[PDB]
Amino acid sequence: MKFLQLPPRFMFFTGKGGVGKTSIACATSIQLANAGKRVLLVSTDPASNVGQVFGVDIGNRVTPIPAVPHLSALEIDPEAAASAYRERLVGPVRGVLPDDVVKGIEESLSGACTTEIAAFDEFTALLTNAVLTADYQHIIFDTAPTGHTIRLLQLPGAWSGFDASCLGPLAGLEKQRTQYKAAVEALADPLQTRLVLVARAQQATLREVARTHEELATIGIKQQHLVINGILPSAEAANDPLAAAIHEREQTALKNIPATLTSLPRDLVQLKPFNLVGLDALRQLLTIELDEPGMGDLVDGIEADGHGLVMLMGKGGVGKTTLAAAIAVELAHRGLPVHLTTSDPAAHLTDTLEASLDNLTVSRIDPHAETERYRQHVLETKGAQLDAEGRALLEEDLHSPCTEEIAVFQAFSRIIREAGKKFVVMDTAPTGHTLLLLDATGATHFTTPMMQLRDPNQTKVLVVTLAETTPVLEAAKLQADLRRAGIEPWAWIINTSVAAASAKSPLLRQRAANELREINAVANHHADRYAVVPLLKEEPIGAERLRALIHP
Ligand SMILES: Nc1ncnc2c1ncn2[C@@H]1O[C@H](COP(=O)(O)OP(=O)(O)O)[C@@H](O)[C@H]1O
Ligand SMILES: Nc1ncnc2c1ncn2[C@@H]1O[C@H](COP(=O)(O)OP(=O)(O)O)[C@@H](O)[C@H]1O
Ligand SMILES: [Mg+2]
Ligand SMILES: [Mg+2]
Repeated sequence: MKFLQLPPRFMFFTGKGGVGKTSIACATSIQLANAGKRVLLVSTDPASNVGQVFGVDIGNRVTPIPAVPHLSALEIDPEAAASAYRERLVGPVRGVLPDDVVKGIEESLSGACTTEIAAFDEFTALLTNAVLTADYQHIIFDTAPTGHTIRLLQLPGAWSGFDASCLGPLAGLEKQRTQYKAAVEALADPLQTRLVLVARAQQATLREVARTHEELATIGIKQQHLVINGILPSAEAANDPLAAAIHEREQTALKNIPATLTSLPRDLVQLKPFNLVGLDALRQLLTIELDEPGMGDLVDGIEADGHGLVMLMGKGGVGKTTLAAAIAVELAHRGLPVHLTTSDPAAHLTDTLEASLDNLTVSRIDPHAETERYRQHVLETKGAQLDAEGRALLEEDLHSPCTEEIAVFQAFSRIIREAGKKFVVMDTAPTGHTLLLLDATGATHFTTPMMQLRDPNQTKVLVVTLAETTPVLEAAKLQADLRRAGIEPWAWIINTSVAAASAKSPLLRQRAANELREINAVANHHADRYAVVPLLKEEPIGAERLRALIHP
């Protein structure tokens, strides 16, 4: 490949969760160990099962792998670090401060932002270490800090004083400032770091990774690489129309890549049929009738309990918008009123159908404009009082995903209120962290009361998830966060199930088996009511074809 040539000491990875960062990291580590240089693979997901593939148990203590000479493994548990932060920042105040303060501290130091800050703290601890970076020539991490975290950490300003901002986790950063300054300088220096982007060959994932690359370039990183992982071999589509459609879409995505990413060196990794579970599988990486309930049952249930909101939620690039459009169109077909408030300005799903259908309506909310408006509105509140440094720190904080989600939710609140006895399908619900924080802080923009959302009879938060390991685990994490917030997701929607589709080729068959395992797990111990949506061969961008989703 083009990204394993005379590589520097450190080597990070980053991309959408579940695109194969761990597999590529392990393969690169194995190859470098075979070359002759000592490496130190550092996994990040606690449930990665990295130790399983290598054949040895891996923990917080560095442990050599006997199978591969000159290979050392290590693990960082961001959840453990976050729990430690909460315990050592809350215990001293517990039992002496009012319950409201304790609740606020607990909420602020919890959620995705806290885990990201803890992960960067552990990364900095590994970097600029006494002998960790002096004994092992190469270190190959498995997930890199987001641009927001890097921007926050290098910014100066007192951190010993942590309304919806996410500057709480920075208060738990015990180490000296010079430590993180040196860590960030080492990370940004092209001589030491070679950040690698891994992104599936799809439009949404490519645009997301392009945005992350733009952020990282803004930070200061100069040289990067791209590794498009997930290309389906052309010959695999010899006699399967679904395989032909998949290959056509993948090739179209490759042909039209975002302009910003064109200059970067690019690589391709074929989807090897052999399942990546053993050492042999990772060595060569770089070189059925499913009968499960469809969306008909979900639509019937919603139809039975009408005058309710159907607010999807899930990590980006899992087809939330298309599913919301399909549900809204199906409900409109029955004659019941719907208000499909999608938030995808890039493409139109229900265009030209508003006038054709008597009762259907739409409201296109642009997340970028809403985020910018919220940022501007909050800059002049709590900005004048703060000194220049404080204002800069707050402005940097307000670029987090939490701010964008809060802005989107606030923009959606007015749509909710203007709709009474009428269905309202959403596009992107706020996570549990945002709901809890906005409810605790609040006790022109106005947000819907948490009372309505928590009510089982007026808020059916469906959770859309792709059918793979990591997407399922992160969706389960989101469900746990929502349950902490007090709202119970009503059902689950597994999307893009090749097994549900007609697959008659080797690679598609293996993927279908894996997704069947995931669906079984989801039905067993994640959701009491789940629906599987197949991978439609034709892209669902029309109005009459959307019914294909609801009536496979
Ligand atoms: N090039 C590839 N060929 C075949 N399978 C792959 C490839 N890349 C990733 N996978 C599959 O993806 C699954 C999960 O990938 P993972 O390493 O967890 O990505 P991430 O670390 O981003 O979640 C693995 O079980 C593996 O089989
Ligand atoms: N059930 C499905 N079958 C096939 N493709 C799908 C399905 N759902 C979504 N997609 C594809 O996924 C792409 C991106 O999904 P999108 O809905 O934009 O994600 P988000 O909800 O984060 O906006 C779309 O271009 C769409 O064609
Ligand atoms: Mg992973
Ligand atoms: Mg969307």
